Amino acid sequence: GSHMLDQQEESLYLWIDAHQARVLIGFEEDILIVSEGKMAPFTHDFRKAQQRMPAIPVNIHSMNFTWQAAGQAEYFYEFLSLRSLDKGIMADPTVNVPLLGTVPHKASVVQVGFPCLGKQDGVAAFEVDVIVMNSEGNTILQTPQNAIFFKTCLQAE
Repeated sequence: GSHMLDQQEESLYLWIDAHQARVLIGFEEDILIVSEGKMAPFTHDFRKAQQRMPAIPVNIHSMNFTWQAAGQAEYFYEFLSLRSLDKGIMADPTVNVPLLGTVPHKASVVQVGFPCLGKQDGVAAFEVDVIVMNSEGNTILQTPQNAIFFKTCLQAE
């Protein structure tokens, strides 16, 4: 509470970390989603056929995502959407964290697990959308609705 606009630490960062992409094709590819809350138009590429984001093979059980705040700025998050969309190639996506929480200044990994029901062979889809608020509950950052992935399963029972 202050002079004209001060200079303090940055806003929320969220990227899909490259370590996971190695497990996808032995090649390493990061994808920056949210940089200082100033989110890139990443959602076009995310839902478009990208080299690495949509199509996931049966072999990948889980993906990783990585996020953080800057120094004193812990953002609060809550998962609006995280669910499958298929019928035959049906699965249920899961997260390595609670459905709500905070984004910490500490670069922290969030695994996303994809147990498939192993019934029909093909490619199922799943939706994700997450909102972000300050600790009082005031919404401030919101994922745009299009973040959909595609997980290739085969029959196994």
